[PDB]
Amino acid sequence: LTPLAYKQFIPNVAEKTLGASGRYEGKITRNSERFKELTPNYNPDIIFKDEENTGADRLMTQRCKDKLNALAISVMNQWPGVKLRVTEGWDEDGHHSEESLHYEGRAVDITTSDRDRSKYGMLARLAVEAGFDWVYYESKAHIHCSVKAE
Ligand SMILES: [Ca+2]
Ligand SMILES: [Zn+2]
Repeated sequence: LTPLAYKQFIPNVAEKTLGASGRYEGKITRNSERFKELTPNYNPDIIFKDEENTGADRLMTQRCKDKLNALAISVMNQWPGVKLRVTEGWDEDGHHSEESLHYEGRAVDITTSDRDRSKYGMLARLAVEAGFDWVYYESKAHIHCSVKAE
């Protein structure tokens, strides 16, 4: 269980390559038809910042849900008392560089619920083993994980 290092990513290739999360498919919108592909995650074992208060955070694809929920489990087991925390989910706001998987509900930024920056390296390792298609120690303040489109 070798935690990831700052700026490290597993698998060791570019996020949108085929061996990872795959191709950008197109910004999903509130109104657009694809939007119905998103369902809200109401997992009580997961903490959603939701600074938008829109509930956008909870909105993700099914695969993204699946992996996030597995990760929720292994996080508690790993550090009892602590829970998984999502800081950023689906983006309506448009504050991600063009072609981010956030626009499609396929990517999340996470921390532990206590913001102990020391557990992040390990959090990323758990996200890899929860089955996230690309895991990346994007910042010292959060792990970025994303999933293939299905
Ligand atoms: Ca948020
Ligand atoms: Zn991200």
